[PDB]
Amino acid sequence: MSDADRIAALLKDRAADPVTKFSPSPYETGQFLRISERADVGTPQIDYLLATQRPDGLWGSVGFELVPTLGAVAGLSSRDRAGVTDAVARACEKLWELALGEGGLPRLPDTVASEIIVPSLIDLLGEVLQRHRPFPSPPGAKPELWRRLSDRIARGQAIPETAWHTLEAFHPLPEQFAATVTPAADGAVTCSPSSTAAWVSAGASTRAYLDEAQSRYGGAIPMGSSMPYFEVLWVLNLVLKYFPDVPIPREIIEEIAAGFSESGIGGGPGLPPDGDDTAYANLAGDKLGAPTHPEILMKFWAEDHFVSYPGEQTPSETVNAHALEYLNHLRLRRGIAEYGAVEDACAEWVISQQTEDGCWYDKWNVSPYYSTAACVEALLDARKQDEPQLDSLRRAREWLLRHQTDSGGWGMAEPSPEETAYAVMALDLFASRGGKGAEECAAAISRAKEFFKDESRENPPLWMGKDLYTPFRIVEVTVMCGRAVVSRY
Repeated sequence: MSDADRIAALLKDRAADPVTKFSPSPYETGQFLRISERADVGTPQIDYLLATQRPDGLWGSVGFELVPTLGAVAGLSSRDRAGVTDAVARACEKLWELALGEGGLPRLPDTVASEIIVPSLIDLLGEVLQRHRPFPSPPGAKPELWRRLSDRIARGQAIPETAWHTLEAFHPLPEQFAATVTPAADGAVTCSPSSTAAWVSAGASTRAYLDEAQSRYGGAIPMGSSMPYFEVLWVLNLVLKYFPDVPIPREIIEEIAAGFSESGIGGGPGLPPDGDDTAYANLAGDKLGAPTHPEILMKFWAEDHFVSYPGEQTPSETVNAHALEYLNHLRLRRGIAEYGAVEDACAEWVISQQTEDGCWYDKWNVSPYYSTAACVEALLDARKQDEPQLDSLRRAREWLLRHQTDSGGWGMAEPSPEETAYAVMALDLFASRGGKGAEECAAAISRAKEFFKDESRENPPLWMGKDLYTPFRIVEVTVMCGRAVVSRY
């Protein structure tokens, strides 16, 4: 009974249930509890919020605590039961402990709409827990932007469909604005159960969607939904590198082909086209004999770099990695450097985003292991072999070798199978090129054998929505690719 057979089994089941599998979040559970009215269900969410709370009374991963901790307490302050106020009391006591310290509150992580989620919850939760005192004011927190959209909504003036993702920031939603909103063909308002909730509180497809979302895990609410293209393209683009001779469902091919359009493809329907998924639809298309067009990708190109979204506040480093990979593959296969200009420029740009320590980060996943391994696949096959590129790649690898742990794995903090599979993946590409360092890259991988075959550990949430989450299908495949690399050394 093979992993190969398993991926093939995963691929058949993916084509059966196109329902996206993102891990629950205390923020999304925290907002859903507050908003889905008449208490269709309340206690199931409460139980889940108390078990996942951290000993220090907070919620979330170390350095991404505010948005989830505010989300949960808002939920447990709305409308108590056993240990709820104890939770609410100890959570709030540990929040003023930080807002009253050195530098005050740590800057907002660049998690989706932190800029809005955080001001909104503190106004609402200010009046809730102004007590438990002897104000917060996060550095990246833009109340101005929050209050602006607030009164744009009340005037019945349309809002960017990007904020439709986080309507739960506008708690009492006026009806004349709710009538502007249409949910997707699956019942979701812009990929978020708690935003859909806000819409509803102010219907068949949408109830079925919320039925499933309050049932999958016993009450805990999936952090986001409706993103079958994202989780399809990332799975398929790892099956195509580490599992050739596993047969891909046609029905999955046609599914991508359905969502791909003039302006490209988004993470899912209800999202606009983005450079990441367009620059991965293309690549998988190529690898499978589909007629693919770089002309569409150039539409996500700006001056010096490809953009996740044409309106780019802060740019994304994996988008440029994912796009260059496609451009390298096309030049190597087609035999012409048609985008010679963009390749080099995108290569320059990728290099200038590396930190002094040797790794990259990304807008979309918060572990440098995702971003570094992606930037490294792109750079090894980058056409020029400029000293900037090989010195870049030389520092990247060095970083990779020096951060391995006694367990054999790697991690932005505690080691994990997702981040270990990223390092071992990035090492394999080095070992299989040769030269100085290449044999230390392989030894490093042989050492990962123990980490993987060892315990069934858990997957920390490293991906960035409005809070962090595991995209389970994508992480399911990543770890097995790491193992396939591992079980070649």
